[PDB]
Amino acid sequence: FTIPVLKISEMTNSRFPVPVDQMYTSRSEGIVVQPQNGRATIDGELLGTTLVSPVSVCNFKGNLQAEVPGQHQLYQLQLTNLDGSPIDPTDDTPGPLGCPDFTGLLYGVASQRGPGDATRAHEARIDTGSDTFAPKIGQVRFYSTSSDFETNQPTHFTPIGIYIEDFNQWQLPRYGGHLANNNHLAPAVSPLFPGEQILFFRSFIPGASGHTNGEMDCLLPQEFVQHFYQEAATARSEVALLRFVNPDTGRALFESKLHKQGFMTIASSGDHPIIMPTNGYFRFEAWVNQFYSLAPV
Amino acid sequence: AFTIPVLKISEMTNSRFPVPVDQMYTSRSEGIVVQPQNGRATIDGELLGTTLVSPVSVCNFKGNLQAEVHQLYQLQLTNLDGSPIDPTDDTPGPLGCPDFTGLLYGVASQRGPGDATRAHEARIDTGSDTFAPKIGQVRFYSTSSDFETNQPTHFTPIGIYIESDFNQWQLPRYGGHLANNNHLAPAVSPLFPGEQILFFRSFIPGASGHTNGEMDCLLPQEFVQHFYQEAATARSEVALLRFVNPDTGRALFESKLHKQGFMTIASSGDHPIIMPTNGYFRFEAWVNQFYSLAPV
Repeated sequence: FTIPVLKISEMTNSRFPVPVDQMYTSRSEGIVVQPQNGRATIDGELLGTTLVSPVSVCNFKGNLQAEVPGQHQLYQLQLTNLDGSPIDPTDDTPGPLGCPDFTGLLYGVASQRGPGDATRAHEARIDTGSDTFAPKIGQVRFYSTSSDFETNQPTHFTPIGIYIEDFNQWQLPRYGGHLANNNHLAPAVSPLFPGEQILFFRSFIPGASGHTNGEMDCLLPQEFVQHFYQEAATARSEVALLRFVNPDTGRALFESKLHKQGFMTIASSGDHPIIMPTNGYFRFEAWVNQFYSLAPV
Repeated sequence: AFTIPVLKISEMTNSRFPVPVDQMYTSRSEGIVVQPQNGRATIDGELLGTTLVSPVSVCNFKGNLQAEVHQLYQLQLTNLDGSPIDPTDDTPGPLGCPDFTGLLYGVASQRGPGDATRAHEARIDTGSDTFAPKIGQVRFYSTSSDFETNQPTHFTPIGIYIESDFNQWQLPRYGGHLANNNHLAPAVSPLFPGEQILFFRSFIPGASGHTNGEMDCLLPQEFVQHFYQEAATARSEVALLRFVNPDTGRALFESKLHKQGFMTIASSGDHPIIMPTNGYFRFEAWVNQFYSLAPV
Protein backbone atom coordinates (compact mmCIF):
# COMPACT_ATOMS: atom_id res chain seq x y z
CA PHE A 1 0.00 0.00 0.00
CA THR A 2 1.29 3.47 -0.66
CA ILE A 3 0.44 7.17 -0.62
CA PRO A 4 1.95 9.64 -3.11
CA VAL A 5 4.83 11.84 -1.92
CA LEU A 6 3.44 15.37 -1.62
CA LYS A 7 4.07 18.60 0.26
CA ILE A 8 1.02 20.27 1.77
CA SER A 9 1.44 22.98 -0.88
CA GLU A 10 1.32 20.41 -3.68
CA MET A 11 -2.03 19.06 -2.48
CA THR A 12 -5.34 19.96 -4.10
CA ASN A 13 -8.46 20.52 -2.04
CA SER A 14 -11.04 17.84 -2.87
CA ARG A 15 -14.09 20.00 -2.14
CA PHE A 16 -13.10 23.08 -4.17
CA PRO A 17 -10.76 23.35 -7.20
CA VAL A 18 -7.90 25.09 -5.37
CA PRO A 19 -4.66 24.07 -3.63
CA VAL A 20 -4.65 23.05 0.02
CA ASP A 21 -3.44 25.89 2.24
CA GLN A 22 -2.75 24.03 5.49
CA MET A 23 -3.55 21.07 7.69
CA TYR A 24 -6.06 21.96 10.38
CA THR A 25 -7.75 20.10 13.23
CA SER A 26 -10.92 20.73 15.20
CA ARG A 27 -13.31 19.41 17.84
CA SER A 28 -16.11 20.00 15.32
CA GLU A 29 -18.26 20.95 18.31
CA GLY A 30 -21.95 20.97 17.54
CA ILE A 31 -21.38 19.94 13.94
CA VAL A 32 -21.85 16.86 11.81
CA VAL A 33 -18.89 16.31 9.48
CA GLN A 34 -20.50 14.75 6.44
CA PRO A 35 -18.88 16.11 3.27
CA GLN A 36 -19.85 14.37 0.02
CA ASN A 37 -16.89 15.39 -2.15
CA GLY A 38 -13.40 14.13 -1.40
CA ARG A 39 -14.87 10.81 -0.26
CA ALA A 40 -12.91 7.64 -1.03
CA THR A 41 -12.10 4.49 0.92
CA ILE A 42 -8.37 3.70 0.99
CA ASP A 43 -9.67 0.70 -0.95
CA GLY A 44 -10.34 2.82 -4.01
CA GLU A 45 -14.15 2.95 -3.72
CA LEU A 46 -15.44 6.46 -4.45
CA LEU A 47 -18.32 7.67 -2.23
CA GLY A 48 -20.89 10.46 -2.22
CA THR A 49 -20.61 12.73 -5.27
CA THR A 50 -16.85 12.21 -5.54
CA LEU A 51 -15.17 12.20 -8.97
CA VAL A 52 -11.47 11.76 -9.77
CA SER A 53 -10.95 14.85 -11.99
CA PRO A 54 -9.32 17.57 -9.80
CA VAL A 55 -10.69 20.58 -11.70
CA SER A 56 -14.34 19.62 -11.83
CA VAL A 57 -15.67 19.86 -8.28
CA CYS A 58 -18.22 22.66 -7.93
CA ASN A 59 -18.51 23.14 -11.69
CA PHE A 60 -21.83 22.88 -13.51
CA LYS A 61 -22.65 22.23 -17.15
CA GLY A 62 -25.92 22.14 -19.08
CA ASN A 63 -28.44 23.84 -21.36
CA LEU A 64 -29.64 27.40 -20.78
CA GLN A 65 -33.31 26.36 -20.73
CA ALA A 66 -34.84 29.79 -20.14
CA GLU A 67 -35.23 32.87 -17.93
CA VAL A 68 -37.54 32.48 -14.91
CA PRO A 69 -40.69 34.72 -14.89
CA GLY A 70 -40.50 38.01 -13.00
CA GLN A 71 -36.94 37.57 -11.79
CA HIS A 72 -34.59 39.10 -14.37
CA GLN A 73 -31.11 37.87 -15.23
CA LEU A 74 -31.94 34.68 -13.33
CA TYR A 75 -31.50 31.68 -15.59
CA GLN A 76 -32.62 28.08 -15.56
CA LEU A 77 -30.05 25.39 -16.33
CA GLN A 78 -30.91 21.93 -17.63
CA LEU A 79 -27.87 20.08 -16.30
CA THR A 80 -26.00 17.21 -17.93
CA ASN A 81 -23.29 15.46 -15.97
CA LEU A 82 -19.94 17.21 -16.07
CA ASP A 83 -18.73 14.63 -18.59
CA GLY A 84 -21.65 15.35 -20.92
CA SER A 85 -23.78 12.27 -20.16
CA PRO A 86 -27.42 13.05 -19.29
CA ILE A 87 -28.42 13.53 -15.64
CA ASP A 88 -29.83 10.26 -14.27
CA PRO A 89 -31.87 10.64 -11.01
CA THR A 90 -31.92 6.85 -10.70
CA ASP A 91 -28.21 6.80 -9.89
CA ASP A 92 -27.32 5.72 -6.37
CA THR A 93 -25.83 9.15 -5.57
CA PRO A 94 -27.16 12.16 -3.60
CA GLY A 95 -26.68 14.25 -6.70
CA PRO A 96 -24.52 14.63 -9.81
CA LEU A 97 -20.81 14.04 -9.23
CA GLY A 98 -18.86 17.17 -8.31
CA CYS A 99 -22.02 18.88 -7.13
CA PRO A 100 -21.30 21.35 -4.31
CA ASP A 101 -21.73 19.72 -0.89
CA PHE A 102 -22.22 22.92 1.12
CA THR A 103 -24.88 25.60 1.50
CA GLY A 104 -24.02 29.14 0.47
CA LEU A 105 -23.75 31.69 -2.30
CA LEU A 106 -21.37 30.08 -4.81
CA TYR A 107 -19.69 32.80 -6.88
CA GLY A 108 -18.37 32.00 -10.34
CA VAL A 109 -18.59 32.65 -14.05
CA ALA A 110 -21.13 31.28 -16.51
CA SER A 111 -19.85 30.92 -20.08
CA GLN A 112 -21.33 29.84 -23.41
CA ARG A 113 -20.05 28.81 -26.82
CA GLY A 114 -22.71 29.05 -29.49
CA PRO A 115 -24.16 29.62 -31.99
CA GLY A 116 -21.10 28.38 -33.85
CA ASP A 117 -17.88 29.56 -32.20
CA ALA A 118 -19.49 32.66 -30.65
CA THR A 119 -18.72 32.99 -26.95
CA ARG A 120 -19.71 35.05 -23.90
CA ALA A 121 -19.11 34.84 -20.17
CA HIS A 122 -20.24 36.82 -17.13
CA GLU A 123 -20.23 36.63 -13.32
CA ALA A 124 -22.90 34.36 -11.86
CA ARG A 125 -24.17 33.21 -8.47
CA ILE A 126 -25.91 29.97 -7.52
CA ASP A 127 -27.52 29.74 -4.08
CA THR A 128 -26.94 26.07 -3.21
CA GLY A 129 -29.25 26.72 -0.27
CA SER A 130 -32.17 28.06 -2.33
CA ASP A 131 -35.39 26.00 -2.53
CA THR A 132 -35.10 25.70 -6.31
CA PHE A 133 -31.59 24.20 -6.20
CA ALA A 134 -32.19 20.60 -7.29
CA PRO A 135 -29.11 19.24 -9.16
CA LYS A 136 -30.17 15.63 -8.55
CA ILE A 137 -32.85 16.13 -11.19
CA GLY A 138 -30.92 18.68 -13.24
CA GLN A 139 -32.67 21.81 -12.01
CA VAL A 140 -30.24 24.60 -11.17
CA ARG A 141 -30.52 28.37 -11.53
CA PHE A 142 -27.90 31.09 -11.62
CA TYR A 143 -28.20 34.86 -11.23
CA SER A 144 -26.03 37.11 -13.37
CA THR A 145 -25.52 40.87 -13.43
CA SER A 146 -25.64 40.46 -17.20
CA SER A 147 -28.51 39.56 -19.49
CA ASP A 148 -26.04 38.64 -22.22
CA PHE A 149 -26.83 34.90 -22.33
CA GLU A 150 -28.22 32.78 -25.17
CA THR A 151 -31.16 30.44 -24.63
CA ASN A 152 -30.61 26.84 -25.70
CA GLN A 153 -26.83 27.20 -26.02
CA PRO A 154 -24.30 25.00 -24.14
CA THR A 155 -23.50 26.70 -20.84
CA HIS A 156 -20.87 26.08 -18.16
CA PHE A 157 -20.44 27.37 -14.64
CA THR A 158 -16.85 27.77 -13.49
CA PRO A 159 -16.66 28.13 -9.67
CA ILE A 160 -14.38 30.73 -8.09
CA GLY A 161 -15.42 31.55 -4.54
CA ILE A 162 -18.09 32.43 -2.01
CA TYR A 163 -20.30 35.51 -1.95
CA ILE A 164 -21.36 36.82 1.48
CA GLU A 165 -24.61 38.83 1.73
CA ASP A 166 -24.53 32.45 4.57
CA PHE A 167 -21.70 30.07 3.74
CA ASN A 168 -21.92 26.95 5.95
CA GLN A 169 -19.34 24.39 4.81
CA TRP A 170 -20.94 21.63 6.88
CA GLN A 171 -24.55 22.19 5.90
CA LEU A 172 -25.45 19.77 3.15
CA PRO A 173 -27.76 21.16 0.47
CA ARG A 174 -31.01 19.40 -0.45
CA TYR A 175 -29.86 17.82 -3.69
CA GLY A 176 -33.45 17.13 -4.71
CA GLY A 177 -35.14 20.41 -3.86
CA HIS A 178 -37.15 21.37 -0.78
CA LEU A 179 -39.65 18.58 -1.40
CA ALA A 180 -37.14 15.73 -1.24
CA ASN A 181 -34.79 14.26 1.33
CA ASN A 182 -31.19 13.42 0.55
CA ASN A 183 -30.15 9.81 0.12
CA HIS A 184 -27.12 7.69 -0.77
CA LEU A 185 -25.02 10.10 1.32
CA ALA A 186 -21.46 9.18 2.31
CA PRO A 187 -21.68 8.66 6.09
CA ALA A 188 -20.66 11.31 8.59
CA VAL A 189 -17.26 10.78 10.20
CA SER A 190 -15.85 11.51 13.65
CA PRO A 191 -12.97 10.49 15.92
CA LEU A 192 -13.94 7.52 18.09
CA PHE A 193 -10.71 7.16 20.05
CA PRO A 194 -10.16 9.41 23.14
CA GLY A 195 -7.83 12.37 22.59
CA GLU A 196 -8.08 12.21 18.81
CA GLN A 197 -9.50 14.69 16.34
CA ILE A 198 -9.94 14.60 12.59
CA LEU A 199 -7.10 16.10 10.56
CA PHE A 200 -8.47 18.34 7.79
CA PHE A 201 -6.78 19.70 4.68
CA ARG A 202 -7.92 23.31 4.61
CA SER A 203 -7.99 25.95 1.88
CA PHE A 204 -9.09 29.59 1.95
CA ILE A 205 -11.39 29.91 -1.05
CA PRO A 206 -11.79 33.38 -2.59
CA GLY A 207 -14.35 35.78 -1.20
CA ALA A 208 -16.33 37.69 -3.81
CA SER A 209 -17.99 39.99 -1.31
CA GLY A 210 -18.59 40.56 2.39
CA HIS A 211 -16.52 39.21 5.26
CA THR A 212 -15.31 35.62 5.15
CA ASN A 213 -12.13 33.59 5.56
CA GLY A 214 -13.60 31.12 3.08
CA GLU A 215 -12.42 28.19 5.16
CA MET A 216 -13.04 24.92 3.26
CA ASP A 217 -12.02 21.67 4.98
CA CYS A 218 -11.72 18.36 3.10
CA LEU A 219 -10.94 14.91 4.58
CA LEU A 220 -8.40 13.91 1.92
CA PRO A 221 -6.52 15.96 -0.65
CA GLN A 222 -7.78 15.18 -4.18
CA GLU A 223 -4.45 13.43 -4.99
CA PHE A 224 -5.11 10.77 -2.36
CA VAL A 225 -8.57 10.17 -3.84
CA GLN A 226 -7.09 9.72 -7.31
CA HIS A 227 -4.33 7.44 -6.01
CA PHE A 228 -6.72 5.16 -4.10
CA TYR A 229 -9.06 5.01 -7.05
CA GLN A 230 -6.07 4.11 -9.21
CA GLU A 231 -4.34 1.59 -6.93
CA ALA A 232 -7.32 -0.16 -5.34
CA ALA A 233 -4.91 -1.83 -2.90
CA THR A 234 -6.57 -3.98 -0.24
CA ALA A 235 -6.90 -2.51 3.25
CA ARG A 236 -5.05 -5.04 5.45
CA SER A 237 -6.59 -3.47 8.54
CA GLU A 238 -9.01 -0.69 9.47
CA VAL A 239 -6.23 1.83 9.95
CA ALA A 240 -3.20 2.64 7.83
CA LEU A 241 -0.55 4.32 9.99
CA LEU A 242 1.06 7.30 8.40
CA ARG A 243 4.04 9.33 9.60
CA PHE A 244 4.72 12.92 8.55
CA VAL A 245 8.42 13.23 7.92
CA ASN A 246 10.80 16.08 7.14
CA PRO A 247 12.96 14.97 4.20
CA ASP A 248 15.33 17.81 5.08
CA THR A 249 16.28 16.46 8.43
CA GLY A 250 15.28 12.91 8.30
CA ARG A 251 13.15 13.84 11.29
CA ALA A 252 9.65 12.58 11.64
CA LEU A 253 7.19 15.15 12.95
CA PHE A 254 4.05 13.29 14.03
CA GLU A 255 1.93 10.25 13.25
CA SER A 256 -1.63 10.08 11.95
CA LYS A 257 -4.16 7.28 11.48
CA LEU A 258 -5.59 6.92 7.98
CA HIS A 259 -8.95 5.23 8.47
CA LYS A 260 -10.13 2.69 5.91
CA GLN A 261 -13.31 4.67 5.26
CA GLY A 262 -11.27 7.63 4.07
CA PHE A 263 -10.32 10.11 6.77
CA MET A 264 -7.41 10.89 9.04
CA THR A 265 -7.13 11.57 12.76
CA ILE A 266 -4.33 12.71 15.06
CA ALA A 267 -3.79 12.95 18.79
CA SER A 268 -4.73 16.58 19.37
CA SER A 269 -6.97 18.97 21.31
CA GLY A 270 -8.58 22.22 20.19
CA ASP A 271 -9.11 24.11 16.94
CA HIS A 272 -5.80 25.09 15.38
CA PRO A 273 -3.70 24.78 12.20
CA ILE A 274 -1.01 22.08 12.13
CA ILE A 275 2.07 24.00 11.09
CA MET A 276 4.99 21.93 9.76
CA PRO A 277 8.25 22.37 7.79
CA THR A 278 7.33 23.13 4.16
CA ASN A 279 8.93 20.00 2.70
CA GLY A 280 7.18 17.62 5.09
CA TYR A 281 5.01 14.83 3.64
CA PHE A 282 3.14 11.66 4.66
CA ARG A 283 4.36 8.12 4.17
CA PHE A 284 2.80 4.75 4.90
CA GLU A 285 4.33 3.01 7.90
CA ALA A 286 2.17 0.06 8.88
CA TRP A 287 -1.29 -1.45 9.32
CA VAL A 288 -2.79 -0.95 12.77
CA ASN A 289 -6.22 -1.13 14.38
CA GLN A 290 -8.44 1.70 15.60
CA PHE A 291 -6.98 1.39 19.11
CA TYR A 292 -3.46 2.43 18.10
CA SER A 293 -2.23 5.13 20.47
CA LEU A 294 -0.70 8.23 18.91
CA ALA A 295 1.61 10.71 20.61
CA PRO A 296 0.12 14.25 20.75
CA VAL A 297 0.85 17.17 18.38
CA ALA B 1 9.36 -0.43 -13.59
CA PHE B 2 7.51 1.97 -15.90
CA THR B 3 3.66 2.29 -15.83
CA ILE B 4 1.03 4.90 -16.78
CA PRO B 5 -2.16 5.45 -14.76
CA VAL B 6 -5.40 3.92 -16.10
CA LEU B 7 -7.53 6.84 -17.33
CA LYS B 8 -10.30 7.55 -19.82
CA ILE B 9 -9.83 10.62 -22.01
CA SER B 10 -12.65 12.23 -20.01
CA GLU B 11 -10.80 11.62 -16.73
CA MET B 12 -7.72 13.47 -17.97
CA THR B 13 -6.88 17.03 -16.98
CA ASN B 14 -5.33 19.44 -19.44
CA SER B 15 -1.81 20.40 -18.34
CA ARG B 16 -1.83 23.88 -19.89
CA PHE B 17 -5.19 25.06 -18.52
CA PRO B 18 -7.09 23.94 -15.37
CA VAL B 19 -9.86 22.09 -17.21
CA PRO B 20 -10.56 18.49 -18.27
CA VAL B 21 -9.27 17.16 -21.59
CA ASP B 22 -11.99 17.11 -24.24
CA GLN B 23 -10.41 14.88 -26.86
CA MET B 24 -7.24 13.54 -28.41
CA TYR B 25 -6.24 15.51 -31.50
CA THR B 26 -3.43 15.30 -34.04
CA SER B 27 -1.96 17.84 -36.43
CA ARG B 28 0.76 18.57 -38.99
CA SER B 29 1.49 21.74 -37.00
CA GLU B 30 2.23 23.36 -40.35
CA GLY B 31 4.13 26.61 -40.04
CA ILE B 32 4.24 26.37 -36.26
CA VAL B 33 6.78 25.62 -33.55
CA VAL B 34 5.34 23.39 -30.84
CA GLN B 35 7.12 24.59 -27.72
CA PRO B 36 4.71 24.62 -24.76
CA GLN B 37 6.24 25.26 -21.34
CA ASN B 38 3.49 23.81 -19.14
CA GLY B 39 2.70 20.11 -19.20
CA ARG B 40 6.42 19.38 -19.71
CA ALA B 41 7.84 16.27 -18.02
CA THR B 42 10.28 13.55 -19.11
CA ILE B 43 8.92 10.04 -18.60
CA ASP B 44 11.86 9.99 -16.19
CA GLY B 45 10.10 12.30 -13.76
CA GLU B 46 12.08 15.46 -14.54
CA LEU B 47 9.80 18.51 -14.76
CA LEU B 48 10.65 21.03 -17.50
CA GLY B 49 9.75 24.60 -18.40
CA THR B 50 7.34 26.22 -15.94
CA THR B 51 5.69 22.91 -15.13
CA LEU B 52 4.33 22.23 -11.65
CA VAL B 53 2.55 19.14 -10.33
CA SER B 54 -0.56 20.80 -8.84
CA PRO B 55 -3.44 20.37 -11.35
CA VAL B 56 -5.41 23.47 -10.37
CA SER B 57 -2.65 26.04 -10.47
CA VAL B 58 -1.65 26.47 -14.09
CA CYS B 59 -2.52 29.94 -15.36
CA ASN B 60 -3.25 31.25 -11.88
CA PHE B 61 -1.44 34.26 -10.44
CA LYS B 62 -0.91 35.41 -6.87
CA GLY B 63 0.70 38.51 -5.36
CA ASN B 64 0.38 41.95 -3.81
CA LEU B 65 -1.82 44.66 -5.32
CA GLN B 66 1.05 47.15 -5.55
CA ALA B 67 -0.86 50.06 -7.08
CA GLU B 68 -2.93 51.48 -9.95
CA VAL B 69 -0.93 52.49 -13.04
CA HIS B 70 -7.75 53.66 -14.56
CA GLN B 71 -8.70 50.20 -13.37
CA LEU B 72 -5.39 48.77 -14.54
CA TYR B 73 -3.49 47.33 -11.61
CA GLN B 74 0.08 46.34 -10.94
CA LEU B 75 0.72 42.99 -9.24
CA GLN B 76 3.87 42.17 -7.30
CA LEU B 77 3.85 38.40 -7.80
CA THR B 78 4.91 35.72 -5.33
CA ASN B 79 5.07 32.13 -6.49
CA LEU B 80 1.74 30.35 -6.42
CA ASP B 81 2.82 28.56 -3.24
CA GLY B 82 3.60 31.85 -1.50
CA SER B 83 7.40 31.78 -1.75
CA PRO B 84 8.90 34.99 -3.20
CA ILE B 85 9.55 35.22 -6.96
CA ASP B 86 13.20 34.33 -7.68
CA PRO B 87 14.47 35.46 -11.15
CA THR B 88 17.64 33.44 -10.55
CA ASP B 89 15.70 30.20 -10.90
CA ASP B 90 16.55 28.11 -13.95
CA THR B 91 13.00 28.52 -15.33
CA PRO B 92 11.57 30.77 -18.11
CA GLY B 93 9.19 32.17 -15.55
CA PRO B 94 7.26 31.30 -12.39
CA LEU B 95 5.71 27.83 -12.38
CA GLY B 96 2.18 27.67 -13.78
CA CYS B 97 2.74 30.89 -15.67
CA PRO B 98 0.68 30.99 -18.90
CA ASP B 99 2.72 29.69 -21.87
CA PHE B 100 0.63 31.33 -24.61
CA THR B 101 -0.01 34.85 -25.91
CA GLY B 102 -3.52 36.25 -25.64
CA LEU B 103 -6.13 38.00 -23.53
CA LEU B 104 -6.48 35.77 -20.46
CA TYR B 105 -9.91 36.29 -18.91
CA GLY B 106 -10.48 35.57 -15.24
CA VAL B 107 -11.35 36.96 -11.83
CA ALA B 108 -9.12 38.86 -9.44
CA SER B 109 -10.01 38.42 -5.75
CA GLN B 110 -8.72 39.80 -2.46
CA ARG B 111 -9.04 38.99 1.22
CA GLY B 112 -8.11 41.90 3.44
CA PRO B 113 -8.08 43.95 5.54
CA GLY B 114 -9.05 41.23 8.00
CA ASP B 115 -11.60 38.86 6.50
CA ALA B 116 -12.99 41.45 4.08
CA THR B 117 -13.25 40.15 0.52
CA ARG B 118 -13.96 41.35 -3.01
CA ALA B 119 -13.65 39.89 -6.49
CA HIS B 120 -14.23 41.18 -10.03
CA GLU B 121 -13.58 40.21 -13.66
CA ALA B 122 -10.05 40.88 -14.86
CA ARG B 123 -7.95 40.52 -17.99
CA ILE B 124 -4.20 40.01 -18.34
CA ASP B 125 -2.65 40.43 -21.80
CA THR B 126 0.14 37.84 -21.70
CA GLY B 127 1.32 39.40 -24.95
CA SER B 128 1.57 42.96 -23.64
CA ASP B 129 5.04 44.55 -23.34
CA THR B 130 4.66 45.04 -19.59
CA PHE B 131 3.89 41.34 -18.95
CA ALA B 132 7.04 40.16 -17.11
CA PRO B 133 6.16 37.34 -14.64
CA LYS B 134 9.78 36.15 -14.50
CA ILE B 135 10.52 39.22 -12.38
CA GLY B 136 7.10 39.46 -10.76
CA GLN B 137 5.69 42.27 -12.88
CA VAL B 138 2.15 41.57 -14.07
CA ARG B 139 -0.81 43.87 -14.66
CA PHE B 140 -4.53 43.18 -14.87
CA TYR B 141 -7.37 45.33 -16.18
CA SER B 142 -10.71 45.21 -14.40
CA THR B 143 -14.08 46.80 -15.16
CA SER B 144 -14.17 47.56 -11.44
CA SER B 145 -12.12 49.94 -9.33
CA ASP B 146 -13.10 48.05 -6.20
CA PHE B 147 -9.64 46.73 -5.30
CA GLU B 148 -7.50 47.41 -2.24
CA THR B 149 -3.86 48.45 -2.56
CA ASN B 150 -1.36 46.34 -0.60
CA GLN B 151 -3.82 43.50 0.06
CA PRO B 152 -3.20 39.85 -0.96
CA THR B 153 -4.61 39.36 -4.47
CA HIS B 154 -5.24 36.26 -6.59
CA PHE B 155 -6.08 35.80 -10.24
CA THR B 156 -8.27 32.80 -11.02
CA PRO B 157 -8.18 31.99 -14.77
CA ILE B 158 -11.38 31.15 -16.64
CA GLY B 159 -10.98 31.61 -20.38
CA ILE B 160 -9.87 33.67 -23.35
CA TYR B 161 -11.14 37.11 -24.39
CA ILE B 162 -11.16 37.90 -28.12
CA GLU B 163 -10.93 41.56 -29.21
CA SER B 164 -3.60 40.63 -29.31
CA ASP B 165 -5.52 37.48 -30.30
CA PHE B 166 -5.19 34.09 -28.65
CA ASN B 167 -2.19 32.19 -30.11
CA GLN B 168 -1.63 28.97 -28.16
CA TRP B 169 1.78 28.45 -29.71
CA GLN B 170 3.19 31.93 -29.27
CA LEU B 171 5.31 32.03 -26.17
CA PRO B 172 5.07 35.23 -24.13
CA ARG B 173 8.18 37.21 -23.19
CA TYR B 174 8.43 36.11 -19.58
CA GLY B 175 10.81 38.97 -18.82
CA GLY B 176 9.08 41.85 -20.57
CA HIS B 177 9.84 43.42 -23.97
CA LEU B 178 13.44 44.18 -22.99
CA ALA B 179 14.46 40.62 -22.22
CA ASN B 180 14.72 37.36 -24.13
CA ASN B 181 13.35 34.09 -22.83
CA ASN B 182 15.71 31.46 -21.47
CA HIS B 183 15.71 28.04 -19.81
CA LEU B 184 12.82 27.09 -22.14
CA ALA B 185 11.79 23.45 -22.51
CA PRO B 186 12.83 22.53 -26.08
CA ALA B 187 10.41 22.54 -29.00
CA VAL B 188 9.22 19.09 -30.07
CA SER B 189 8.31 17.56 -33.42
CA PRO B 190 7.88 14.18 -35.10
CA LEU B 191 11.16 13.01 -36.64
CA PHE B 192 9.95 9.73 -38.12
CA PRO B 193 8.19 9.77 -41.56
CA GLY B 194 4.40 9.46 -41.43
CA GLU B 195 4.18 10.40 -37.76
CA GLN B 196 2.54 13.37 -36.09
CA ILE B 197 2.36 14.49 -32.49
CA LEU B 198 -0.71 13.32 -30.55
CA PHE B 199 -2.17 16.19 -28.51
CA PHE B 200 -4.62 16.16 -25.61
CA ARG B 201 -7.02 18.95 -26.50
CA SER B 202 -9.51 20.97 -24.47
CA PHE B 203 -11.90 23.75 -25.48
CA ILE B 204 -11.33 26.46 -22.91
CA PRO B 205 -14.17 28.90 -22.23
CA GLY B 206 -14.61 31.96 -24.39
CA ALA B 207 -15.42 35.15 -22.50
CA SER B 208 -16.09 37.19 -25.62
CA GLY B 209 -15.74 37.17 -29.39
CA HIS B 210 -15.37 34.15 -31.64
CA THR B 211 -13.07 31.32 -30.60
CA ASN B 212 -13.08 27.56 -30.20
CA GLY B 213 -10.57 28.03 -27.39
CA GLU B 214 -8.50 25.11 -28.62
CA MET B 215 -5.71 24.34 -26.10
CA ASP B 216 -3.36 21.45 -26.91
CA CYS B 217 -1.04 19.91 -24.32
CA LEU B 218 1.56 17.17 -24.90
CA LEU B 219 0.67 15.09 -21.82
CA PRO B 220 -2.39 15.15 -19.58
CA GLN B 221 -1.55 16.53 -16.12
CA GLU B 222 -1.99 13.04 -14.59
CA PHE B 223 0.92 11.65 -16.61
CA VAL B 224 3.09 14.55 -15.42
CA GLN B 225 2.20 13.82 -11.80
CA HIS B 226 2.74 10.09 -12.25
CA PHE B 227 6.19 10.47 -13.84
CA TYR B 228 7.19 12.98 -11.19
CA GLN B 229 6.03 10.49 -8.59
CA GLU B 230 7.47 7.27 -10.07
CA ALA B 231 10.76 8.50 -11.52
CA ALA B 232 11.16 5.13 -13.24
CA THR B 233 14.21 4.82 -15.51
CA ALA B 234 13.63 5.11 -19.26
CA ARG B 235 15.00 1.82 -20.62
CA SER B 236 14.96 3.25 -24.13
CA GLU B 237 14.11 6.49 -25.91
CA VAL B 238 10.56 5.38 -26.64
CA ALA B 239 7.96 3.73 -24.49
CA LEU B 240 5.50 1.97 -26.82
CA LEU B 241 1.92 2.40 -25.72
CA ARG B 242 -1.32 0.78 -26.74
CA PHE B 243 -4.75 2.36 -26.56
CA VAL B 244 -7.08 -0.51 -25.64
CA ASN B 245 -10.87 -0.85 -25.38
CA PRO B 246 -11.53 -2.58 -22.03
CA ASP B 247 -15.06 -3.27 -23.28
CA THR B 248 -13.83 -5.44 -26.15
CA GLY B 249 -10.30 -6.52 -25.33
CA ARG B 250 -8.19 -5.43 -28.24
CA ALA B 251 -6.05 -2.58 -29.32
CA LEU B 252 -7.38 0.48 -31.11
CA PHE B 253 -3.98 1.89 -32.08
CA GLU B 254 -0.42 2.24 -30.87
CA SER B 255 1.49 5.38 -29.95
CA LYS B 256 5.12 6.14 -29.14
CA LEU B 257 5.75 7.88 -25.81
CA HIS B 258 9.04 9.70 -26.27
CA LYS B 259 11.44 9.92 -23.34
CA GLN B 260 11.45 13.72 -23.51
CA GLY B 261 7.73 13.75 -22.79
CA PHE B 262 5.51 13.73 -25.87
CA MET B 263 3.57 11.24 -27.94
CA THR B 264 3.39 10.56 -31.67
CA ILE B 265 1.20 8.33 -33.84
CA ALA B 266 1.21 7.21 -37.45
CA SER B 267 -1.20 9.74 -38.95
CA SER B 268 -1.68 12.44 -41.60
CA GLY B 269 -3.62 15.68 -41.40
CA ASP B 270 -5.37 17.77 -38.75
CA HIS B 271 -8.21 15.86 -37.10
CA PRO B 272 -9.51 14.62 -33.73
CA ILE B 273 -8.75 11.01 -32.77
CA ILE B 274 -12.17 9.68 -31.85
CA MET B 275 -12.24 6.43 -29.82
CA PRO B 276 -14.63 4.36 -27.65
CA THR B 277 -15.21 6.29 -24.40
CA ASN B 278 -13.69 3.65 -22.11
CA GLY B 279 -10.47 3.39 -24.09
CA TYR B 280 -7.17 4.04 -22.27
CA PHE B 281 -3.39 3.79 -22.73
CA ARG B 282 -1.19 1.05 -21.34
CA PHE B 283 2.56 0.47 -21.45
CA GLU B 284 3.55 -2.34 -23.82
CA ALA B 285 7.32 -2.28 -24.27
CA TRP B 286 10.49 -0.28 -24.78
CA VAL B 287 11.38 0.45 -28.40
CA ASN B 288 13.60 2.90 -30.28
CA GLN B 289 12.65 5.94 -32.31
CA PHE B 290 12.56 3.83 -35.49
CA TYR B 291 9.64 1.68 -34.37
CA SER B 292 7.07 1.53 -37.16
CA LEU B 293 3.46 2.22 -36.18
CA ALA B 294 0.37 1.19 -38.13
CA PRO B 295 -1.74 4.21 -39.22
CA VAL B 296 -4.87 5.61 -37.53
